[PDB]
Amino acid sequence: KIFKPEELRQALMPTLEALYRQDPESLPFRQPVDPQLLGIPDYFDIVKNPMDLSTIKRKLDTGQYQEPWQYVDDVWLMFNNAWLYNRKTSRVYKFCSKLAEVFEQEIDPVMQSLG
Ligand SMILES: CC(=O)Nc1ccc(O)cc1
Repeated sequence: KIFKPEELRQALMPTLEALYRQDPESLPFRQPVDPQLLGIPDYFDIVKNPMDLSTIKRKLDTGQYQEPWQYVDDVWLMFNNAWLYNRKTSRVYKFCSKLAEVFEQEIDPVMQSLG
């Protein structure tokens, strides 16, 4: 199963768009966490591989995902980073959980169609 870059992008983009359409829940995830601006030097000590929606979109737009599971991995990386670093009742954690709910709903039929 070799994937054409534009077809992989076309099949996956709606799942990413669904995340972006979540307002306010996507908002903390539409751009990278910047620990220097936020003044949180511990962030990169906990989150070794940062990920966010803007980076996932750029990768999806620029043929950086050869296979669908690589995209799925990055989305889960984004979620797991947020759930690891932040308090359970924090806004970011709660918002993350909503995006995860949406993603789990969107991704299943898409991954089945691709496979
Ligand atoms: C997605 C995320 O982890 N955002 C975030 C983390 C720490 C902070 O102090 C402010 C925002």
